[PDB]
Amino acid sequence: PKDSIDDYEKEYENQLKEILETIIGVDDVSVVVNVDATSLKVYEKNKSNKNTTTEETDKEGGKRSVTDQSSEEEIVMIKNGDKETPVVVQTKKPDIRGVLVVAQGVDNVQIKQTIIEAVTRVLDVPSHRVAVAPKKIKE
Amino acid sequence: PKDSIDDYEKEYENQLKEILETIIGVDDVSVVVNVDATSLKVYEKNKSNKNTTTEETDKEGGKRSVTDQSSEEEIVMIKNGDKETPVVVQTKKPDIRGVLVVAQGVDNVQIKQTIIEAVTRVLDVPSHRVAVAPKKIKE
Amino acid sequence: PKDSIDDYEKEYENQLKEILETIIGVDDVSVVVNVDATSLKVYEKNKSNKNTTTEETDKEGGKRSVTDQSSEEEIVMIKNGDKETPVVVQTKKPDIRGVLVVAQGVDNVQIKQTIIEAVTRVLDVPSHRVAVAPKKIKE
Amino acid sequence: PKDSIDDYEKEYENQLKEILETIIGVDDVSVVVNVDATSLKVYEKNKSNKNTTTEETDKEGGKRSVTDQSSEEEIVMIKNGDKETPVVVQTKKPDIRGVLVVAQGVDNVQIKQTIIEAVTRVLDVPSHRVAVAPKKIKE
Amino acid sequence: PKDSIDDYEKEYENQLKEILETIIGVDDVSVVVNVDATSLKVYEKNKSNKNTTTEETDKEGGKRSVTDQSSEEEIVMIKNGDKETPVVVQTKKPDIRGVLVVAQGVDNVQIKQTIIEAVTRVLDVPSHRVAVAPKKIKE
Amino acid sequence: PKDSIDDYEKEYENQLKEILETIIGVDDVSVVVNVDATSLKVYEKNKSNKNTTTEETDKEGGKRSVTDQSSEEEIVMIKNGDKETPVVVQTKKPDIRGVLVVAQGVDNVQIKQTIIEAVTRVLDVPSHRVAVAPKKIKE
Repeated sequence: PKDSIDDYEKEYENQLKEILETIIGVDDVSVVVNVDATSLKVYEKNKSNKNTTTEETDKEGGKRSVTDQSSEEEIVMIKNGDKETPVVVQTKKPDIRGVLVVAQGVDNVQIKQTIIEAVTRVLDVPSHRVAVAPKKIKE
Repeated sequence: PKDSIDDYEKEYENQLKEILETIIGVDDVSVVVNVDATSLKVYEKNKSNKNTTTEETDKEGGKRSVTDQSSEEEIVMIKNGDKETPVVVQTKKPDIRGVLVVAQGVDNVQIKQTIIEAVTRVLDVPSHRVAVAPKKIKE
Repeated sequence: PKDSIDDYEKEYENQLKEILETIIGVDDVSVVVNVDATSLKVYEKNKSNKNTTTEETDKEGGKRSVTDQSSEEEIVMIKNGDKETPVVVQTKKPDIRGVLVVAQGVDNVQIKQTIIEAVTRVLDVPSHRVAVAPKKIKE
Repeated sequence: PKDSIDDYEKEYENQLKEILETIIGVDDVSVVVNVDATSLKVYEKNKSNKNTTTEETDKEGGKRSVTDQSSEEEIVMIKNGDKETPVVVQTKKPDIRGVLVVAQGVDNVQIKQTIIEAVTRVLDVPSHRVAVAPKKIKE
Repeated sequence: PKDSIDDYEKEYENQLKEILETIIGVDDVSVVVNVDATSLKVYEKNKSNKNTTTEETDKEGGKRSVTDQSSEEEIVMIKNGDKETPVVVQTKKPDIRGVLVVAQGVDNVQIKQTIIEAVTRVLDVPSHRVAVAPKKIKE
Repeated sequence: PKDSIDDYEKEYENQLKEILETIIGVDDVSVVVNVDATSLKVYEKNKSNKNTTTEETDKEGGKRSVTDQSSEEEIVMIKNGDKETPVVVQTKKPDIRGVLVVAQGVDNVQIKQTIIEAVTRVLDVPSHRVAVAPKKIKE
């Protein structure tokens, strides 16, 4: 349930902290993060796929587009005695939403842009979902 | 579950560290990395494939494209007594997302570009998913 | 699982090391490598293949291409009593991703190009997946 | 598994060594090699093959190509009691990827070309998969 | 498995040696050879073959080629009680890849060409798969 | 297996030796030979054969060739109780590949051509698969 979430966030929350003190800096920070899910399963599937498309033009005009796409999927199930169980392929980690506090920041554009490009590119988080705030406590 | 992840990251985190101190340098570093998954299974499959395509032109015009693609896949299953189990072909390692800290860096373009081309080409990580930061602690 | 991986990498990591000290040189090195998989199975299959293609032109024009390709594959299964098991043909080694450190290097183009052509041609690794770095520790 | 590989490589690695000291020379060498597989099985198969092709031209023009190729294959299976087992025809050795070090070498074109044509023609290894390096240790 | 290979090579390696010292000479030699397989089985088969082809020309033109080729093959199986076993017709020896060292050689064209035509015609080995090297040890 | 081969070769190797000393001569020799197989079985078969061909020409032109060839073969099997076994018609000896050494030879064209025509016509060996070398040991 949730519990395997709470671990993840802090595991993030601490890294950026200990790391981001290590830029110019940027002498201290405090952060928060929001995970959108728990860990994602994946299960194997049999599959069928059909793509039938055509296009036509001619002397007068034949302009036509017919694009057919049909896909069936079916899960796979192990069997032991009476038991029947799905297959486990792999497991993924969830996406992210997060922001920050820092003893110095967006007031200095070059410590502003440094961070955004550092945070987004770590977590695969677009800009509009990440944000930052000037100061922290002491100045 | 996650656990087989945490090992991977550190196994990465330490290598680049111990190695990247060994360039010009670039006298020290600290890093973080994000794995997108756990280890990936692969399972064997029976298969069927049909590609029927044609093209036409003529005196006036015959311009037509008909591209048919049909693919079925089915997994294979071992049998022992009542038991039924899938086949294991091979196993893959996950993709990556990562950044860095270093006692010297992007302020010097030639220690900037050196690294990117070194990191990406190791891990199969495009540039936009990797990023770096100037200084570390002491200067 | 992973374990049969870790052996492979080091088995590589040590060879290039002990060997590459033996060029001009190039008096010392340190390396890292990334394997993309574990050992690959292959399993035997019954097969069916149909290639029906035609082409036409004529006085006015007959220009037509009809290319039909249909392929079915089915795995083979041994039988003992109730048991049913696949056939093992052969086994392959995985592909590679790797880089390097050396006491001398890309600053001297002729020790630069020497290596690339030496590394790629050993491992079947295209250039863009392999990279190198100047110095090592002591100069 | 791998083990039957490791033997092969060394069995190669030692031969070229002991032999290549015996040219002009070329007074010493050190080498490495990469096998792409383990030993390859072959299994017998029943077969069916159909090749139906035609071609036409005429006074105006009949230009047409219809090339039909249909092939079915099926494996053969021995039977003993309940047991069912495949047939073993023969066994093949794997392909190769390799390079070299030598106390003298590509700097002298005539000890350069001598080797390539000697190595490739032994192992059935095209040039682009084989490469060499000047010196070894002592000069 | 491999073992029946290793015998073959040496059985070759020694003959050419002891023999090739016996030309002009050419006072000494050392060699290596690569076998591509183990011994090849052959198994009997029932068979069916159909070749239907036609051709046409006429006053204007009848130019047409219709070439039909259909072949089925099926293996034969002995029967004893429950047992079922294939037939053994004959057995073949494998092809070859090899080269050489000699106390004198390709520098003298007439001891060059003598050998090639001697080696290839023994083993059924085309030239491009066989190669030679000047000197041996002592000169 | 192989063993019935090794006997054959020597049985050849000795004859030509003891015999070829007995020409002009040509005072001594040493030889080698390669057999391509072991002894060949033959098994009886029921059979069916159909050859339907026609041809046409006429006033304008009827030029047509229709050549139909259909052949089925089936093996014969003895029966005793449950047992079933094939028929043995006869047995053949394998083809050959061989060369030679002699105390005198191709330098004298008339002891050159004498031999070729003598060797080939014994063994049914075309020229390109047989070859010879001048001298032997002592001159």
